[PDB]
Amino acid sequence: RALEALLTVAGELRGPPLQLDTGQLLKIAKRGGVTAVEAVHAWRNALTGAPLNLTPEQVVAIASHDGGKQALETVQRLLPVLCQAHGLTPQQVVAIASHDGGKQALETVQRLLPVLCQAHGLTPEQVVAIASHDGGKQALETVQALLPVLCQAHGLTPEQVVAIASNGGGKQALETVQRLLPVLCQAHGLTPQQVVAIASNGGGKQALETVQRLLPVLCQAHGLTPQQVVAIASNGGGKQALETVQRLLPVLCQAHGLTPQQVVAIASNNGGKQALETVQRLLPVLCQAHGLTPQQVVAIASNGGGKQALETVQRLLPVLCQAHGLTPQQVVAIASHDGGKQALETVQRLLPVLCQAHGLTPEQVVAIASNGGGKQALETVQRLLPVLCQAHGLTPEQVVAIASHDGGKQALETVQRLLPVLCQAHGLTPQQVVAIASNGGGRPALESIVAQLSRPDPALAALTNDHLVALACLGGRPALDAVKKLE
DNA sequence: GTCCCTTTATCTCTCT
DNA sequence: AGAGAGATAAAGGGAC
Repeated sequence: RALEALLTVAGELRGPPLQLDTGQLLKIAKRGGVTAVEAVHAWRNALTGAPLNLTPEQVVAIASHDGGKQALETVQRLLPVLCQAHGLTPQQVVAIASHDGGKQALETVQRLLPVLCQAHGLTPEQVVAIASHDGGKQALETVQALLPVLCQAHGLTPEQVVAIASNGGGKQALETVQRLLPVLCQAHGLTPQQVVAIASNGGGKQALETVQRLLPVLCQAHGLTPQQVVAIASNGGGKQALETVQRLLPVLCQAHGLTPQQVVAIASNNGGKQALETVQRLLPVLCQAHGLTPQQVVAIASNGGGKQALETVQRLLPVLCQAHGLTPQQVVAIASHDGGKQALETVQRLLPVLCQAHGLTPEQVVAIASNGGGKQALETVQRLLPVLCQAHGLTPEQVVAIASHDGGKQALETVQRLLPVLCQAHGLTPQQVVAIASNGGGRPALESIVAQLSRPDPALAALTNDHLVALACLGGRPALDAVKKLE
């Protein structure tokens, strides 16, 4: 019964004004549901046209959530009242709106941002942070409710209260800190800093509780220190991570060899449980079928989704090496980040049309993949490389440089965006723009430079454009912001 | 379906 | 280049 309505709406939504594609409408259907896709079909015009002007990807972002219809409805209602009335940018709104029950988060933002700023001294960016989640309305109401007692009875700072509330089930973590802080500190000598670190993670309640019940056991019985424990607790799925460490402590330090430290290191990211289990399974495989060492595997595993990385190393190692002519060290390198599954996969399916259909080396490609988000890097190269070499006069080595960093996608995009405005309007050369973009944070660096030239902050008008450039190159937005307070 | 929560995976910026 | 920390995205389960 679901397929009928999806096929009915689908290649009518694939046309104007949305131009959506398979994967896109797939994402909507399997999270916002058929209602979401129908609502997108219906209000397709009101969403892209003024005064909303929503980009397609932004629409997709609002719909693909339990409630997407309501989220669209409410965005169309209060997209200008929030901007108009609370100086919010439309992107901030779109960010509040793109979670389960965005309609509540939006309505509650409208209703509470004033008091939360005036009565409790939040900045709009803090309020938007609290609301930008699943059960945002709840987090907001619980900040408004609890912030005075947490600050006054428990000695936390407003910032800490915001950190706790800025995740999944923020309310649960706030109330759990309210309940458990004077026990975690009293009877275990933790600090408010530590209790906040534990709670400032999705499922934070379960993390705090699990710490109260398993710290004495992991520590005073499995030979761990409170520091190692809190370390494990201070990521998402910290309860699962803690319990899994407690089970597998003696089932990995005497079997596979792994040491306590290695265990806690693999347990100290998102899905630490998964990564630990996958390590228990795959460590003897990859070391005696792929030739790898313990150290390498533990590296691949000591990341977020480390499980996915382990399993994709298993799956893709020989084929990438023996066909695509990569080496083990290289592959371990590409995998040793957050998203190495996506990295390895994207290398596998793209190394062809970059080496062949362009002229990239596998080493260049490997360097593009060896940086967190590598997938996005590579894909954005594959799109924007003809654009950037035919219509802007860049050499491939330059594009490869720009993508050879975290935020590569962002870097390259922001290059094509502001490639003539700074070169034509302000007199920068291409090599300058590339030079700026070729670091971590190229996108915000380029953005602050354009934001400088097109309206000189006098403290920085005191420098020649070139100095500005070399400055943006050596430290980006942070350094360009730092060399203004010094005056 | 719509809202809230928890767990898990991915991406981007800053800091040296 | 690594680590830390934020942010965004995906998947699933309880509740009504």
